[PDB]
Amino acid sequence: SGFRKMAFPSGKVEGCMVQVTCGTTTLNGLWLDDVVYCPRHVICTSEDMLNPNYEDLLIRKSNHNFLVQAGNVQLRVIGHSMQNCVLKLKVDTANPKTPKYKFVRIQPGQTFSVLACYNGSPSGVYQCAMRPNFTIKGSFLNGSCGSVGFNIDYDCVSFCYMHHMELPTGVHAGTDLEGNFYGPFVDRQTAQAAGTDTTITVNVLAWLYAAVINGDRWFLNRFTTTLNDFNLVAMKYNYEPLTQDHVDILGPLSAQTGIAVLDMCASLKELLQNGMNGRTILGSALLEDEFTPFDVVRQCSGVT
Amino acid sequence: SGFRKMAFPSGKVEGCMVQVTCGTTTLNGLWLDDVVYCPRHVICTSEDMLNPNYEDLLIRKSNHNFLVQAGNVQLRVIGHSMQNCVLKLKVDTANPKTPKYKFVRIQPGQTFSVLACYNGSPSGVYQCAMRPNFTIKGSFLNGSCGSVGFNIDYDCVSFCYMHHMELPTGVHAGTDLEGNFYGPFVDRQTAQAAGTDTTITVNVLAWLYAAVINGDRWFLNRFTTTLNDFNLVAMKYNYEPLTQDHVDILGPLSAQTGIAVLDMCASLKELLQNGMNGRTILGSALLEDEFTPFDVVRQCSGVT
Ligand SMILES: COc1ccc(N(Cc2cccc(Cl)c2)C(=O)Cn2nnc3ccccc32)cc1
Ligand SMILES: COc1ccc(N(Cc2cccc(Cl)c2)C(=O)Cn2nnc3ccccc32)cc1
Repeated sequence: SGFRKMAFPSGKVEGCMVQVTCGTTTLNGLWLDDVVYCPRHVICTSEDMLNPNYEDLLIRKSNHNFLVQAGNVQLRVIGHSMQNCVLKLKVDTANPKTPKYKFVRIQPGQTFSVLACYNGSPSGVYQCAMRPNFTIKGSFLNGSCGSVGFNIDYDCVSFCYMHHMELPTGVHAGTDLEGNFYGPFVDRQTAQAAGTDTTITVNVLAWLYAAVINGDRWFLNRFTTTLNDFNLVAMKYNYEPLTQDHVDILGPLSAQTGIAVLDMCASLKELLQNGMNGRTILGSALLEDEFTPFDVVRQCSGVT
Repeated sequence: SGFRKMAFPSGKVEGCMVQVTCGTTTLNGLWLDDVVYCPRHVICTSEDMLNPNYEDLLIRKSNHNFLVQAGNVQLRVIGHSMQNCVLKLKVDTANPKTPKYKFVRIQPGQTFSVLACYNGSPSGVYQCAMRPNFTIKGSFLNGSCGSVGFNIDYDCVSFCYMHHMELPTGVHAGTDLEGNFYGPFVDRQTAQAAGTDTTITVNVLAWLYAAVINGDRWFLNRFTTTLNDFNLVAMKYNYEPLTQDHVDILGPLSAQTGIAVLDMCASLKELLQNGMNGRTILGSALLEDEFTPFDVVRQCSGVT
């Protein structure tokens, strides 16, 4: 028993982190096979970030200008290309520690682990979610760019995120491993405001199911609701609308606990309207939305 | 910016996890050099746990009864010994992935990362604290025993915890790597109740300093207090007494922010007395105590 904000074991990704330096800018790169992926803003100075012309800046760079260091050994760059907002640096040596991997573009509400890195060296690992406004609430300092987000399915790492920037509001933005930003963000230091950070309803419900499984049941009530009635309350509280797809996804947790999805919705509706009254659920005084229904089943079943 | 409950990168510890089976009991072991460390209750059945005589149960076991599997390859056991509540299984092969390591016995209030494992395979990593009542609030299912807690200082892993059991109350108990339990717990399925789970005051103050560094400053007030006055409030709220040693430990955070330790204590005193009023600090609606002052400096400085 017990329910924690758990990250995936990071070893497979640690074996892929490298340092990439271009001129006076140093950030992290991801070395998979004979390619090193990193943010294209490695070619920029802090001044260039105000209005960068990446194509023009990149013309002035040659393979020997991209310094890639894996541990304490230098990798030889034999090609470079820009794909969307990432650079792919072809090196002459395949990473011997390349795990089985996929590049996946995640949907908002999905969770992943981030291995925060500086100078190609891992500092820590934490679990987070892609917000509905396409930002992430991470922990990134200057130099963390190129740190990646991933999920693991047994021995296959699905990379979903590469860190690019911090918005003036303190939230984070980045790309998938094809270099396409999540949401409307651009790699330019300009006025970019995030939209409404709504709560991921299906995740809150999954976490309420984890609470029941792990003993916290005080919030269960004698009520039920409908999807339309629940959604009227969800709209009022800036919660994402719950769909029949979400209800279906919560089926296995509903079956395990014997609590119908709409009954759990009615419990959530009362928590929104009445608050917690100074009580906690799974050690939290707010409704947690960074656990997907798949995370709840995975953690509650012990998938390795 | 941003502040997350970050765990240490787990790769160095992943390279040490093995499966240990004795009879019909399977749990995890830690393979360092030519020794595999695991809970001595690997020799027990569920029935034996009610009243085990470990010395007598161990007499009936020989080296060939301890099956140790590292990945998909079997390790040869050439010796076994019981040290306190752990078994040390000497194997004929040194772990080639043995990191630089130390065994450390931590004090209550100190934090560490846990690599939850099942069948010698890592499932996840999370950060937690040794509670003042010597329990941990982890996420452990049956089969997780022998999963370890650790801290990393650059390339040296300091192992501090090995998981042994779940108390009837849902909290966790275990030993250091010398096999001595933290607190008064014993490896017997009996009435063992945890004492008061007080809040780690020095950690809450460190986390308030992290909040100021990372932008959340609403809770800062125009007051100050003394250690004795603060402690009268801390006692009332089941917070650990703050000592001059704690004030000294918070010195660097006080210097960085320009907020005197006793002024931050007065802010904490008002938060205890008035509550949060529906507001949050670093995304939390309660005062977080699982970050030490060293964790705050480490995360806010980007130590790798
Ligand atoms: C090459 O020199 C720089 C210099 C600065 C950046 N910027 C600014 C920027 C850049 C494009 C967009 C926005 Cl909204 C903002 C970053 O956000 C990079 N970054 N990422 N996580 C951080 C955490 C703390 C501080 C800086 C952090 C990027 C490149
Ligand atoms: C060899 O067979 C068993 C069988 C059971 C246990 N017990 C019971 C016990 C044992 C000594 C003390 C207490 Cl208070 C309680 C455990 O607590 C082991 N364990 N650890 N984390 C768990 C999470 C969920 C379920 C079980 C979990 C140990 C050995």
